[PDB]
Amino acid sequence: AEIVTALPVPLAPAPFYLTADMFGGLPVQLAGGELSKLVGKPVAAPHVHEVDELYFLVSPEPGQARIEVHLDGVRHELVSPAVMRIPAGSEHCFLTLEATVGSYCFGILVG
Amino acid sequence: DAEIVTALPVPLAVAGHHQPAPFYLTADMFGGLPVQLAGGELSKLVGKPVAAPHVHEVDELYFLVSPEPGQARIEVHLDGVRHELVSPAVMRIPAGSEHCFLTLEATVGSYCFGILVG
Ligand SMILES: O=Cc1c[nH]c2ccccc12
Ligand SMILES: [Fe+3]
Ligand SMILES: [Fe+3]
Repeated sequence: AEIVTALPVPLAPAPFYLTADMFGGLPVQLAGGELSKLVGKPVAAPHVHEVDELYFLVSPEPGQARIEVHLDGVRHELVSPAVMRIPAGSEHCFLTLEATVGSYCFGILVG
Repeated sequence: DAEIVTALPVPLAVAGHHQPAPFYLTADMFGGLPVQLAGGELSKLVGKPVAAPHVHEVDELYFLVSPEPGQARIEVHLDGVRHELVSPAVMRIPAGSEHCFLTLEATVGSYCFGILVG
């Protein structure tokens, strides 16, 4: 049985739960984390990937988490649940506006 | 102005499952994805299986996560053998294996996601 438990893995420094090398190779990588601890961050740093990224925002009940996604100088405000595609090349980040305990935003890099 | 999906989850039927499963990524989104991702919050699933044992022709990952390590536990049946997963954990289920899971323990904000890998 193939079980990975040494998780998340820091990668440059974001917490990964799926990496492209696991289990013989994956077509996605998946990072992210619990949002309630991030409601407090006042700033986020724009960045760009060479593959598409999907943001996946979820909370125990719909509507309990809220982020702003800054994409190429446009501010978007999303409420859980929500998925948003960030095209490769695009400058982006998000800030957490609101979150109950056990709200998550995951970033999924699509190979 | 990129693509946002908020009509979620998407209920799809999956073999052996009592009710439609809640999908957040499906294969046709955004021009086509190499994965599908379903699942959700476990705190009201404790003791209650979502499915009879089932088999897919694709690999499935279970991804189990909770606000703190150790707050969620599931039991995966994989071809008659029982495995306990403790958050955080990723388990690969090879295509053709008969399987399902039972939630053993979960706080509010514990999740299990099933990831079907093309
Ligand atoms: O992967 C299947 C799954 C995980 N959580 C739920 C919740 C409800 C139906 C199906 C499922
Ligand atoms: Fe990103
Ligand atoms: Fe399955």
